[PDB]
Amino acid sequence: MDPFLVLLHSVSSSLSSSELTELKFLCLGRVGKRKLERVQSGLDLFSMLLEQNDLEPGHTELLRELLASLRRHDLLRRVDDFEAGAA
Amino acid sequence: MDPFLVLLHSVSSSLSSSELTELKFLCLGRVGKRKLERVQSGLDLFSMLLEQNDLEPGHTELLRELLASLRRHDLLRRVDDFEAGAA
Amino acid sequence: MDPFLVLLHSVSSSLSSSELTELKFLCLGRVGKRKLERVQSGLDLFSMLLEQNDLEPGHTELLRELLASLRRHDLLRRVDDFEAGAA
Amino acid sequence: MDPFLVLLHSVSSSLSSSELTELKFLCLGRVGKRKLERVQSGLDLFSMLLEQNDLEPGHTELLRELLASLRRHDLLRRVDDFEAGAA
Amino acid sequence: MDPFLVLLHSVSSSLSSSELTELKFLCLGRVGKRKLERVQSGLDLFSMLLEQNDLEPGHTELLRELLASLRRHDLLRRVDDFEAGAA
Amino acid sequence: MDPFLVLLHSVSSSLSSSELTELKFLCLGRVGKRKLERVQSGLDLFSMLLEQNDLEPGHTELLRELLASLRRHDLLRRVDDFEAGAA
Amino acid sequence: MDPFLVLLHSVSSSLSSSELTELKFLCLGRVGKRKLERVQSGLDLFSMLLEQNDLEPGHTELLRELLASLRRHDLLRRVDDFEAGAA
Amino acid sequence: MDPFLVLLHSVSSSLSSSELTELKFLCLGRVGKRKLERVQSGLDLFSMLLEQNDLEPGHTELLRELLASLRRHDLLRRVDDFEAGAA
Amino acid sequence: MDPFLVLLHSVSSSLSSSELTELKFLCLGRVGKRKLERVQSGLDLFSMLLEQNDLEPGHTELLRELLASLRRHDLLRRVDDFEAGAA
Amino acid sequence: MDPFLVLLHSVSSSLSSSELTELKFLCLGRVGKRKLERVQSGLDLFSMLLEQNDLEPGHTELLRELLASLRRHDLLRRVDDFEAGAA
Amino acid sequence: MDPFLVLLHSVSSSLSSSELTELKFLCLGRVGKRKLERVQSGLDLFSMLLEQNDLEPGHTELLRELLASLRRHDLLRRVDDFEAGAA
Amino acid sequence: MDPFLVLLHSVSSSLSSSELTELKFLCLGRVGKRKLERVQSGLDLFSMLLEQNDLEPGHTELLRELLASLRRHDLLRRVDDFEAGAA
Amino acid sequence: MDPFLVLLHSVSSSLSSSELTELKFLCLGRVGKRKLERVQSGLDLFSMLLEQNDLEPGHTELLRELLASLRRHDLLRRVDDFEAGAA
Amino acid sequence: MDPFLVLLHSVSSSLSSSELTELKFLCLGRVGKRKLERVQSGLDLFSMLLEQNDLEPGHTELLRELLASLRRHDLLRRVDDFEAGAA
Amino acid sequence: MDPFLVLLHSVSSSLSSSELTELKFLCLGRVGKRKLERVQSGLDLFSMLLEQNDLEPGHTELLRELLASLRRHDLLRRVDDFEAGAA
Repeated sequence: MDPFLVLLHSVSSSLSSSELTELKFLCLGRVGKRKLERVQSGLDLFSMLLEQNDLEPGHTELLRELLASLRRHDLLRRVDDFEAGAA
Repeated sequence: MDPFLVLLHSVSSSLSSSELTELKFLCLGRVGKRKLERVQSGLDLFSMLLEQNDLEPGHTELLRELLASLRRHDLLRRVDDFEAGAA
Repeated sequence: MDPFLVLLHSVSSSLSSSELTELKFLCLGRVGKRKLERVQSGLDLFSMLLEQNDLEPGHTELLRELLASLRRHDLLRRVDDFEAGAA
Repeated sequence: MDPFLVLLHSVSSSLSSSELTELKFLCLGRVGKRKLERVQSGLDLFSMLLEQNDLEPGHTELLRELLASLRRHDLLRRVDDFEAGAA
Repeated sequence: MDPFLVLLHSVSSSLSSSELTELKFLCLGRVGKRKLERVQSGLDLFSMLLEQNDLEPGHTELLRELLASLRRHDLLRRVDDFEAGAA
Repeated sequence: MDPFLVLLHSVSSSLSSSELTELKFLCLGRVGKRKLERVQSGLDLFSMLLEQNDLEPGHTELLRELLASLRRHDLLRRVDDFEAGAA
Repeated sequence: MDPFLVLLHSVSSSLSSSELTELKFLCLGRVGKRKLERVQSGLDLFSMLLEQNDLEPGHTELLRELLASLRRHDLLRRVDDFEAGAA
Repeated sequence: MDPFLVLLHSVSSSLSSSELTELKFLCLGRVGKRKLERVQSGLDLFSMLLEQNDLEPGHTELLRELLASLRRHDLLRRVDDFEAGAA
Repeated sequence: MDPFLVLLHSVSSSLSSSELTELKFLCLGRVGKRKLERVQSGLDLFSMLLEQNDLEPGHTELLRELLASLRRHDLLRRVDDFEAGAA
Repeated sequence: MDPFLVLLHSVSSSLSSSELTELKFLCLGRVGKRKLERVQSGLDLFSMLLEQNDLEPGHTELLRELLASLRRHDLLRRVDDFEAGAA
Repeated sequence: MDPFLVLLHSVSSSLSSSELTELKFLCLGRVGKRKLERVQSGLDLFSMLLEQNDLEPGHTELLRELLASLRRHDLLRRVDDFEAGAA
Repeated sequence: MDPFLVLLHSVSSSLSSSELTELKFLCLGRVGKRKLERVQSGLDLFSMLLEQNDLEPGHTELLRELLASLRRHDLLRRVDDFEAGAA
Repeated sequence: MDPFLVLLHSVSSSLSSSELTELKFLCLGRVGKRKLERVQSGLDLFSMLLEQNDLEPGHTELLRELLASLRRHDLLRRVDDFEAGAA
Repeated sequence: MDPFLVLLHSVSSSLSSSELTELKFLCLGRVGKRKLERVQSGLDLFSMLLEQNDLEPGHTELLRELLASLRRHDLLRRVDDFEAGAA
Repeated sequence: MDPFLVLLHSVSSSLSSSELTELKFLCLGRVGKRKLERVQSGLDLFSMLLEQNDLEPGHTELLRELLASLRRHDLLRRVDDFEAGAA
């Protein structure tokens, strides 16, 4: 079980439909419209960002910036715990 | 007809929308946000708690604690009658 | 025209979406989740129960128990008229 | 046009919101809370009582008892005229 | 443009949500519950009544009886003008 | 152009997906499951019933019984006009 | 770019879901139910009417009659400008 | 920014709920009941009147007549300033 | 280039899979099942009808009857233009 | 049952609508307007503050400051009892 | 993280449903009705305006004009800070 | 806890309904009628004035002028103490 | 890598399913129905238009006209940049 | 009947489409994209994992880890009963 | 085992059917239609490109350009690792 994929699954399980709509707006210039139209969960968006090398196990700035815009400091703490054991 | 499922159906039929909102707040750390967003009746919440082994036919403490917070002692008596025949 | 199938069609036409959700909860231990996810009408559920021998033209106790939980005594009278001519 | 349904519509059109609140209290043990929460007119309550066989074209005692508690003897006379032509 | 369908569209445009609820109660024994649950406008109800032959261009008694219960004598005059040119 | 096949095509063009699902339930004991799984229009079902001699140009009782269960008296009138010229 | 098809696209872009439901009711006797069930935009309905020769670049009476029933005199002006250059 | 739409927004922001009720009564024969039931601001009513060609940037008599009935001569002066620059 | 074969190719290019299924049902008694099972385009069906002398350059009634059942009056106009030059 | 969530539920059950309006004003710079518009109980506001890390089981200063502004010293005593057992 | 998209997200989070209704009225002639019917947040409207080149990172007049009509001078200051760093 | 918001809450708690009516008259040309109709406390009015930049933590002249018209020199002293610590 | 084919791929990746349906309606008289039924992406439609010589690297009017009907001025700018380097 | 294959069939029958999507995300680095695109049931995924030696009758850690992420402790009990008889 | 052929097999196993359709469009002028019609996997397309000398172990520009259009930077990293050991 890849620890990074279990972290991304937990973040996706703690988000609502309104929060997903805000994350799809902040990724307007990174992901195309036809692809963003197939996103119905955080896992869909996270998969596309990993394939484009926007999100990587050792590079998580984009994730931290998106969670700060949603004002979710509880989910930002889970990312910190990951980097502390993945150090 | 499983007696436990008929008990849970009666409790769900005796609750209002305000009471459901209070039960979804008390289960913030047990059930995730994306799942709690799909709860529109006590039956939705009860199904998720049974799958997580929080509620079982022979373990009903969590239910009794939630009904005591709603101050519903009439519904707590129905639980007692169940355990008396399921003894 | 099988009289039993015309009875089950009339009962399905007299039920709402809220009532269907209550019937799918009371059949949690009889039908699996992947199959219950495809139920969008009483006819879907009734078909699965006939194939499992839970509902039969000469055995209707499960149906009578489900209608008593919905508190539908008008639909229970239609079942009685069936058994009186199917006697 | 079913004469019984035209009678029940006239009784519902002659009642106020205070009178509806009194009728929902007198039906506390006959109808569940989640269902009574959706009642915004006499027609809503009458529909539920017909489905439970509490009110029938040939059995109107419960209706006559509820109207006597509201002290509405004018509406009780309309019920009498119905039974005199439905005799 | 079928004159009967333009008449039914005008009647539907002159009714409120309270009036629609009263018309769905008076049609309890003519239309089933699962179908009446999909009615959100007079046009939905009128379509079902035409398919059951309850409403026809040359038979409008049921319509006139429903409008007399809503006490809408202005809309009953529009029906009269129709039969006078459809004579 | 066989008049019977033009009648069956008109009936199939006047039915919805919900109505087709009800007709496939009423034919549970006449047609097998593997075959009923390939039915996506009234024409598919009608073809199978003609090959089994359930529907014939001079025997239309099964059709009239299925349309009476859907409460489609407008489509039952089209069948009557057929038998009046096919007399 | 066929001017008639650009006109029909503009009219479809200026209509709501309530207005589409009213247009599908006024076309009950022109288009069958199975086909009307696939209409999710004015463009779907307009395509079917062109194939049946109900709407043509040189015959627009049916369109003008449907827009007058929706009471859309702004969209009726766009049709006039078309016939003035297509004269 | 269309100057006419900024004028109509200012007039809507200077009206109360009592004034809106008076304007919906004076438009009884111009707008249908089902549509007037969705009006909760002057902007809702103004949008419907523009689509029916009752209000236009170069025809404002109906607006001036409605404001004279509310006895609002301050808002009638704002309309005058508009026509003086839109001359 | 035989003009009749160019007409039949144009009609086949203007039809959908749903329309082809309706044409194969209307030809149930003219073409056998094993042969109708190989039809994947209008050209397949047209070839079989020409070999059976059902369709001929100087006899097009069957074609006109099939297009009238599909309610395709645009394609019926193309047949008329053919007979006007093949006169 | 998380003791912190039972404390927050008791505080929410001891507040009125006027008190909630005062708490939403004191949180103007902490929570956005679109989110504060969905607050209809103390539980709604408390959930948002927990997700932003403003309220935590081991950090309750913001809560104590809000209750001191409402001048509710009875509810401040309940917070003290919590920290005394959660010590 | 595109600074322009973070600005537009903050403006959308500081607006109410009444304010959104006013912005959809002021954009009546810029965006069609069928598209404006899908707008449930400022982000929906902003996305459509960016695709039509009405709003651009280096052209923000339309935004400043809409915020001046809502009389939101606090949100107009946030736009100024953006242009000062995007200079 | 923003000190400015605690000051405005104290001023609102020291005012009566007669005083609020006088403050809504003195703000006739600053706030529109439809918005002033929703003001039921000083906090409602203060929120609107902050969004219009009429009241700011470093600009309090409008507040001091309104309190001098109510002849409330006790509340003007509380404003002075604020500016002395916010210096 | 043909620059024209990379441009057409980018335009197809920036379109939704609703936009594709509008483009298939505007190409009703250019492409046949049986072929338009196989279009599930802009790339499918673009391939057919290139083979018919409707779209060419040195003739892009039809593309510019279709994008102006979708009101996509952002995608029209990408076409301009192409012709500026393909000059 | 291999007991391990009957266990895996029961687990697949107790899962929904949302749960399957979560399991396909957690297996991103174990199974390729072209193969994961053919997974429409738990049985499809389980077959691929058995062929790669990720799941074996005597090694079930990966299964237990995936069920713990779905928070399905009821299905984890069925795995325990298997190892107790397969001991 | 030729290292180049193992690289091309891994890239083909990491692509979906939508991605294959995009790659067949970008190779419209390099491969003929009759041959492109037989492509059902990346391996089919790669074989044809090797035979035409478009792809070679020491020339991989075309591959890198196609993967950049699919925006697959993860698969472009695998190509880099190949050239680093094949140096």
